[PDB]
Amino acid sequence: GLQRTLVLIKPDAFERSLVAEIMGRIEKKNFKIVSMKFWSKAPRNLIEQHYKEHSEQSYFNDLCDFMVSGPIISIVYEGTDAISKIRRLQGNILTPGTIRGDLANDIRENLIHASDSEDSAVDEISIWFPE
Amino acid sequence: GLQRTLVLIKPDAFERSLVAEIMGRIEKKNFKIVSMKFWSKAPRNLIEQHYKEHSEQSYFNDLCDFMVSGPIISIVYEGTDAISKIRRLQGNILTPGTIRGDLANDIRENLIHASDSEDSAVDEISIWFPE
Amino acid sequence: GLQRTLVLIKPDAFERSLVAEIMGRIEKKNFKIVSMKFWSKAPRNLIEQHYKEHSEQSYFNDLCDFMVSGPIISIVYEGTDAISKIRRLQGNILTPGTIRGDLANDIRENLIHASDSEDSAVDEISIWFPET
Amino acid sequence: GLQRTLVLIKPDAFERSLVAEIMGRIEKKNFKIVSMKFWSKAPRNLIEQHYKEHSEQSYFNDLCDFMVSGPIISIVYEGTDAISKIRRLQGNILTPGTIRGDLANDIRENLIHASDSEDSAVDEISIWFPE
Amino acid sequence: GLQRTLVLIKPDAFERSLVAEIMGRIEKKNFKIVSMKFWSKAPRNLIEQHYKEHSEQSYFNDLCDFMVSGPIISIVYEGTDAISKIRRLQGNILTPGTIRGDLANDIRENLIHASDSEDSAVDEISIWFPET
Amino acid sequence: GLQRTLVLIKPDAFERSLVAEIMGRIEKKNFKIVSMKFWSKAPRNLIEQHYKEHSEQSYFNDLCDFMVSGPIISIVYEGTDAISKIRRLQGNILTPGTIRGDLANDIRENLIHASDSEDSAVDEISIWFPE
Ligand SMILES: O=c1ccn([C@@H]2O[C@H](COP(=O)(O)OP(=O)(O)O)[C@@H](O)[C@H]2O)c(=O)[nH]1
Ligand SMILES: O=c1ccn([C@@H]2O[C@H](COP(=O)(O)OP(=O)(O)O)[C@@H](O)[C@H]2O)c(=O)[nH]1
Ligand SMILES: O=c1ccn([C@@H]2O[C@H](COP(=O)(O)OP(=O)(O)O)[C@@H](O)[C@H]2O)c(=O)[nH]1
Ligand SMILES: O=c1ccn([C@@H]2O[C@H](COP(=O)(O)OP(=O)(O)O)[C@@H](O)[C@H]2O)c(=O)[nH]1
Ligand SMILES: O=c1ccn([C@@H]2O[C@H](COP(=O)(O)OP(=O)(O)O)[C@@H](O)[C@H]2O)c(=O)[nH]1
Ligand SMILES: O=c1ccn([C@@H]2O[C@H](COP(=O)(O)OP(=O)(O)O)[C@@H](O)[C@H]2O)c(=O)[nH]1
Ligand SMILES: [Mg+2]
Ligand SMILES: [Mg+2]
Ligand SMILES: [Mg+2]
Ligand SMILES: [Mg+2]
Ligand SMILES: [Mg+2]
Ligand SMILES: [Mg+2]
Repeated sequence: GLQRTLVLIKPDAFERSLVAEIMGRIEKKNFKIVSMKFWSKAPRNLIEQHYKEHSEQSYFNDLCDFMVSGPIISIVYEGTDAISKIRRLQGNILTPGTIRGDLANDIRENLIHASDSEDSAVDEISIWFPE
Repeated sequence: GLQRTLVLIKPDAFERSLVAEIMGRIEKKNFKIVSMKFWSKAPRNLIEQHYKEHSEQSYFNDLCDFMVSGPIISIVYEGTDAISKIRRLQGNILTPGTIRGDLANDIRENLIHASDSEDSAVDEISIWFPE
Repeated sequence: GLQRTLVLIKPDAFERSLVAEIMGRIEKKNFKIVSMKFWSKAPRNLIEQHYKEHSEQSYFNDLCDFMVSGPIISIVYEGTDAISKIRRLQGNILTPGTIRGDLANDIRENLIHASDSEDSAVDEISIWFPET
Repeated sequence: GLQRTLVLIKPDAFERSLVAEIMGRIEKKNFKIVSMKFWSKAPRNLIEQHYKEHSEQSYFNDLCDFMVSGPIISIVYEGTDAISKIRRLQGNILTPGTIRGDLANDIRENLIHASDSEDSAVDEISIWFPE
Repeated sequence: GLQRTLVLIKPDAFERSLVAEIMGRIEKKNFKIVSMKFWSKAPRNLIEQHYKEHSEQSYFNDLCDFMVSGPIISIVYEGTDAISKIRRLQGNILTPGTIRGDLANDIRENLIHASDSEDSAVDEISIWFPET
Repeated sequence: GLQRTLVLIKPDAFERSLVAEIMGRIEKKNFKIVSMKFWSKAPRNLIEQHYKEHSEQSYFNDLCDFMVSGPIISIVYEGTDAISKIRRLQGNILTPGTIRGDLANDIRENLIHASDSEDSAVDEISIWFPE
């Protein structure tokens, strides 16, 4: 069961003071922080790498600008079935009960990123936590 | 995709002291109050207008009775995709995660009303905020 | 209209201090407590009865050992459609918004039991509150 | 400094649906339930015993009336310095931050009782949990 | 027994999305809303009246500009000893447990106004709800 | 007005899953995270330095053992009057309304450290954040 997954707390969370609300939802589901970094302004290369699959999309530049417009936190979380469960926890802006469902309402500004597969998770954990 | 929708806080919300809890869920999802009005008792006229589409139903008079049995608040909310999102937030007594899902347990006394279409929004806003 | 259903708060709720959290979710949905008992350690035959339909499963022994590993609370809740609505409230660990969806992440240690039918309700009520 | 104290959840807690809110504050401060008992209506005998020290006061019968006007829960709690700490938690309708401070507004209907001394704890526990 | 008092939710509560949080604190203490108005922008003379006793202070102009910088809500609350108890609820930024103690950290932007006496209550109620 | 102060999230917070609850209380008072580190097990020299003034007290060894018995988070917080306000926010295990007042009940295991003066704050910020 045991996996690790990468979470990003996005800048809209810092602006709207939802940082703890978000982290708290994950904690209460019993996932453990295994490593964590605070970035006051994330190095733009890091964000470009992080959203590489998106480099061709029309939202890519606006996206990068946003991800660098305020602080972010990068967290590695550990627990049973972590990648899938934290993804569900993240949710979408349509359906309530989730982080995005309760607290967000934008296609770009949605508070949180969570890895969506075992592969994107190893990759993302290496970008943000090379060590 | 900026919209405006009409929300009623129903008399059972006041009876059960859930007014802030309900307004808070809508506030947390980033919707903004544009107009608001407290009615210690609503004119049955306005209630019957608001529920005109239901005028030929069994529950029609019970519902009107309840709607005037105590205070209500009429709020116009605004934000991206307001009508549909606030409708999901309202949800139903069957789905936990929503206002009715977490807090209500009845076909009639269900805490809240939210416009369900662009047309009923424009119409209901006009009922409650004729000015 | 009105039904009664049986809830068990499991020992992981005590270990994790979530007792109030769970009871509150049911309280905020307007369900009323009609009976309630705190068992610092529930007698094993009560537990085995409660889970009797499960007696031939691979997990049966482990489940009972767990349910006896800490305190539990048994509660009869009353309200409209109590049985099915508290079932929905409990939910499962895959479904955000529910008790298990927000707070549990295990196949066995999942915080709460709730009757799933009218018969299991009637039966489980009698097991934990035989005085009727 | 392990102690045991007796807490009553009063009938106004049930009326106002604050039972979990109250138990939750005591749970969050790390106190553990040692015994608990639900009374749909308490025998006036037990109430009069519990409040024996008040038997000659103006409010004595009103208080007994209220105490039997609806359910109550009697709980024995345990943890370091339980009697005094749970008393502070209970607080009063004047000081926000406590159970009565945040939630109650009356001299009689004040949600909760907590033992105030080592002696009244031993005595009250014996009233409610004679076994 | 019963009193009524005037509460203002200040524009920093809208900016910070704390409107429900603040109103909830007052609601959970069993105070009832008896009147309420949302002002997307309160007329300046209403604000100046409301703070008229403050007209000669160094902060007077800045305060009024602030109070007009966003929406505000005016509310009459009713309950036992409403005036003094909601004052206590509001508290100050030095006192944890109160609205300002937990959520505010500024001399001017402090979320909430509440009447401090029976006379200021009666007067402030008339300013924001002149229809009586 | 503007100061910075050092906060430690102690291991009892990780054990009891109060990490977000604690950080959230500080966030809602409007203080900003300015830097932050997650330590799965803090280097014992760091903790010895951190509690130097205490090196002669009888609790010093038990204290160090505890501070290294689980994870801790070190945070630098910024805001008006930060050192004094976060100290009040931290509080003590007696009086409710605070982090310690609501959530703690031990002389050693009390969830959080907060610097108590402009001097201890520069010092502590340098131990945990040499850069
Ligand atoms: O049209 C879009 C879609 C995506 N995004 C942003 O870029 C990320 C794109 O990844 P994806 O569409 O897969 O969203 P996710 O999987 O994280 O839900 C999202 O988190 C958004 O914040 C955006 O700005 N515009
Ligand atoms: O059988 C019913 C159905 C409706 N209602 C009330 O009338 C409103 C309109 O009914 P509808 O099915 O449209 O509920 P909605 O989900 O739209 O609010 C509901 O909110 C209820 O408060 C009722 O009393 N009995
Ligand atoms: O593989 C399993 C499945 C069940 N359980 C436990 O025993 C109960 C089994 O009943 P069921 O699968 O029907 O779960 P529930 O009805 O409570 O949702 C669960 O709640 C778990 O606590 C278990 O230990 N192992
Ligand atoms: O004037 C009063 C004082 C007391 N009480 C009730 O009787 C209890 C005991 O009074 P006391 O002053 O000891 O209150 P305590 O703070 O100890 O609970 C209180 O909790 C109230 O519920 C009352 O009805 N009227
Ligand atoms: O130096 C000051 C003091 C007051 N205020 C503002 O104006 C009100 C002043 O009234 P008072 O000092 O009596 O505060 P309150 O009675 O609301 O506690 C405060 O709430 C602040 O919003 C200000 O802007 N500067
Ligand atoms: O008798 C004691 C007193 C202190 N402590 C621990 O060591 C720290 C000592 O610092 P101080 O007594 O000044 O506590 P604080 O100022 O942080 O409240 C406390 O946080 C406790 O966690 C302890 O273990 N035993
Ligand atoms: Mg994706
Ligand atoms: Mg409809
Ligand atoms: Mg089953
Ligand atoms: Mg007393
Ligand atoms: Mg004043
Ligand atoms: Mg100190």
